[PDB]
Amino acid sequence: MEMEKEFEQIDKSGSWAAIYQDIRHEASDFPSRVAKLPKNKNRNRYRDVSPFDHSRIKLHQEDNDYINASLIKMEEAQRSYILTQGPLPNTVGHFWEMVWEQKSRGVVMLNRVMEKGSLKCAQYWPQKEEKEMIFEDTNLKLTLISEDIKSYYTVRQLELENLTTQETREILHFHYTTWPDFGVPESPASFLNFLFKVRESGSLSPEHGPVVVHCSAGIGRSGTFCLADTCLLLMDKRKDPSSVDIKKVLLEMRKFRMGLIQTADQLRFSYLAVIEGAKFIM
Repeated sequence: MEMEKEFEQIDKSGSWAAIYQDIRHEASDFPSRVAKLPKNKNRNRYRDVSPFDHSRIKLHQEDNDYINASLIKMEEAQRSYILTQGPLPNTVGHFWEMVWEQKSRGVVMLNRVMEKGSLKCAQYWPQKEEKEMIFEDTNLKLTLISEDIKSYYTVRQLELENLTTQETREILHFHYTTWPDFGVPESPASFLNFLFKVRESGSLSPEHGPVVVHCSAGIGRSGTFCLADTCLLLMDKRKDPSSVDIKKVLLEMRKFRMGLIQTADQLRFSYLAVIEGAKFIM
């Protein structure tokens, strides 16, 4: 079926929970053996969210190459993304090592450091120009260059320096600050505006390494972001935009990381975002 009318048909019939459970039933299951080794227990935020072995990002280190991060490679859309958990106190150095080694330009953050009274990820970037961060385990330096605070999101320019080689690079930090503590946004308008700002920067483009995107577990809000981007790109590329089947795209993405889209509300919101975004394109 088309998307907008399949949408109303699920609303009127109130079957979002049944649709979403079908997806969960059909989703791929692959091994995640490296993630479950005992030496990696303090590298995982949640015991039920692990990267598949076939698609995990490997650190270029011979001691322990493990990080909780996955490469989602979308062949027809010609887009790649790295989805990862919010960094932990003992993995902030691994996180920036990954950014460096994969040649990423941008980092997309869809959570706040504290939500619901608890810490959802480490304070992994510097908050003042004159107070830079050094990560001694991976030999990197990180400096805040500038910050632009808007009503729904903040953009930061950062400098990352490989202290071994003295090479430097500019990284863009796109921080969506207004997702609600419970549920999903009422309108997709500010989320879509945010996505367009990430696109306009060049961070999603083939001349760079894949964008790194995260929330707390790296599957829910993060899944919404890449599912919406990929679906809109396919609607531009294809002769028949109504042929784009969001459930099929989501199942393709779940071949690369488990659990993408965590609730039926997030699924409905993803439909809404793609339906509204397609118009604005023309």
